[PDB]
Amino acid sequence: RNGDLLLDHSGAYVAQYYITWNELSYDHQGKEVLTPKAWDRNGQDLTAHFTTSIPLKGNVRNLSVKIRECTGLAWEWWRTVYEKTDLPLVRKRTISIWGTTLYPQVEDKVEND
Repeated sequence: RNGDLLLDHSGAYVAQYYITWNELSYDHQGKEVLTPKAWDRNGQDLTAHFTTSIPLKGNVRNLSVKIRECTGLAWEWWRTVYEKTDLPLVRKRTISIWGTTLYPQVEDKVEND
């Protein structure tokens, strides 16, 4: 079950993503293994306008998407703008964020029709 995770950041604030998942695999004895995987830009400070597409394989399990907005300097405050765990692996999911620092907004769009 191929899938794509599209992210769009148009908000007037610094955002951070934390996207992790497991890949299902079988060893030379053929029993189950879940391999932790993560987006390479996890924890990176991102500012508008930013877009990306993350390809997700059919053996992907335990998809977790965490989106935070940040503030402060040397040390940062954060509050969660979006957070879902064990997201259904669908054909195409688009998560878009926008708005202001004090009023961040988010849309999660699923397409698996």
